[PDB]
Amino acid sequence: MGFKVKLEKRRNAINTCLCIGLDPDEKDIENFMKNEKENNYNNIKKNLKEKYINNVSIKKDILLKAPDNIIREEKSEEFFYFFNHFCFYIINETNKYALTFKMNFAFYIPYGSVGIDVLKNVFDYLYELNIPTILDMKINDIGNTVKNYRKFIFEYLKSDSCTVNIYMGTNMLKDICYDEEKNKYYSAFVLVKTTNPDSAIFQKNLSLDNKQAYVIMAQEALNMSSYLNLEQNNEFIGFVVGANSYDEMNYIRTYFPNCYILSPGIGAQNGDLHKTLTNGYHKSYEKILINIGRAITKNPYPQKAAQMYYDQINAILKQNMES
Amino acid sequence: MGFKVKLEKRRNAINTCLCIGLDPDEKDIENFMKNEKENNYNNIKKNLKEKYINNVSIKKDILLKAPDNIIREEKSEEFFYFFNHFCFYIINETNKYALTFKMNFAFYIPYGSVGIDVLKNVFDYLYELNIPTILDMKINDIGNTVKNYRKFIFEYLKSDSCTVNIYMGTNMLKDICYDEEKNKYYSAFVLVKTTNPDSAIFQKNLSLDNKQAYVIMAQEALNMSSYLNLEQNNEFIGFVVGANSYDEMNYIRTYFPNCYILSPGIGAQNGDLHKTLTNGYHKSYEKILINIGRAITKNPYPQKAAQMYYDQINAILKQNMES
Repeated sequence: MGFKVKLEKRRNAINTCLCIGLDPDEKDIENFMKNEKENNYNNIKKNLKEKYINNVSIKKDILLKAPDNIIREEKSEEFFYFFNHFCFYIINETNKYALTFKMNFAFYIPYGSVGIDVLKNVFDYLYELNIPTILDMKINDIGNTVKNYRKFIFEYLKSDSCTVNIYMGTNMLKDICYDEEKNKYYSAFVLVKTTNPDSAIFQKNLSLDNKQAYVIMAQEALNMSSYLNLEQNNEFIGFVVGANSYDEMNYIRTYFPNCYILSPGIGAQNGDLHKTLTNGYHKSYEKILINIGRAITKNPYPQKAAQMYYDQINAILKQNMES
Repeated sequence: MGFKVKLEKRRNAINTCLCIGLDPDEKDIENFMKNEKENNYNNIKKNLKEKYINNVSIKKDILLKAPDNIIREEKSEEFFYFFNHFCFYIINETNKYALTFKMNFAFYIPYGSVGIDVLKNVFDYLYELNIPTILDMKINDIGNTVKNYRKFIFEYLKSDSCTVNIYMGTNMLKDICYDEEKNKYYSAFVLVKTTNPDSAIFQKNLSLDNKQAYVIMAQEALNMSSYLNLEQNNEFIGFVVGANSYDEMNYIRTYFPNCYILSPGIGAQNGDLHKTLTNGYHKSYEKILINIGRAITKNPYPQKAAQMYYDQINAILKQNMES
């Protein structure tokens, strides 16, 4: 029942490795409110039709209220309402093409508690729909402090996985991916520092070898995975590998053959999708999640945007399968 | 008016470099509620006497209500009330001995929005008292994403500084310590990976040199400080250097003579205070902040605990001054 089965199960259903980034900025939210006011709130109306909205934890009866009724009667919940309703809109619109959804914590906290009420309900809504989640939060602190994040992420939000920054040492992973008291196991993706690689000569001259360094770190993280018995519990520790780091991606997929990789970077005005996916390719292609965010969420037609990226990944997977 | 003047000003007033860590766990909060119920709520009563409590942003009139009246009438705000009131209690009790207060974000988020309403008000209360703040949150992400944290930390909380994890690259610092639009400058402490140092031989054998590596990173961060004009704006970028890393601390203070250092690690059952402070010593001793948390906040007499640590730092500063 780990994340590993969650991923394989849904892989067999929708046959993609597309990861949809839900990173709603202040502009997006304002822009949604504006368009919905100007369009007789048709997307919020679409959202209210859906049954799961009745299953979220926080101010359910505010979200359930009519949008006209919100501005007149609840001018104090207007931001909450439109924030929370924009994430629903992206979710309802694009979920059929999503292997997973990844939420960056950063976008949810700069307004105070209120973005955190919405993050909860976003994770509530996605758990009700049984779509695999990643919380991108890049957690990092000492073992006893990091237990707080484990609770927030895996117990409050009930996320399947998160991202982690283990620069300071791998041993924090023991207190994120494992809960001794409750005998529970969780999955994480660790950040790997990847090169330019035109900057490689400067590192040699500095006597640094960034390549030895990230492989050493990589191994320590898989060493932790095995020590924590995560695989036998259907969980894993994988890598966050930048989309344009073609060298590291290839090297990693090669020297750690069955590791899980999450690859951010591709957008509308940059990124070679085939190149990234091919370098990180695995027959079990849930092991190479391709994150697209803004190219979908800021496109005036998110579902079509999502459909296009799904279609592009389809064709690359087909090419790679025929190897 | 930067943090640098803030620090120097208060240094001249209370003459310490003691940093008090306010990291309230679930146990602490429960324990406070229990003791206050059993003691006729004398500390909450003490807290309500104080004038600044009238200046916080979130559910002021819940915090202002009588503690008997909370359990009877507001059983849903009971956790908020006792959480928020325990931080006030530690603050009122120990602030005279504190150069700065450092709050770890981790302790405030695992219950959802509610800990974040309290973090706000904790930062509100400390801004009203004009005590220098650090938010320990170890932020790390790409430049455009990290702008969200800048907003949360420096604009919503109005913190003087934060901690940052720059493993993935120094250039994120441009979007945390500097706001081009508003021409504003902020201070940060970056994490430095320090050795055992019995583990040094293993790194040599791995061809790693962790010492070259953190000094290189260190320089890149001060390079960013100068590029961002933070000094001329009374801000800085300093280092988080573990208390027991006597080697790195000495090396850093030596080779980067006037950098700002924040040193966590010392507690009741470990740490040599004199050794850490002496290794990192600067005549302008706000440049070597010594963080004590649990040894104060979990001690049944926090102010006495705080007074003792203040007194111990006093004596070490005296010894170092007479060099």
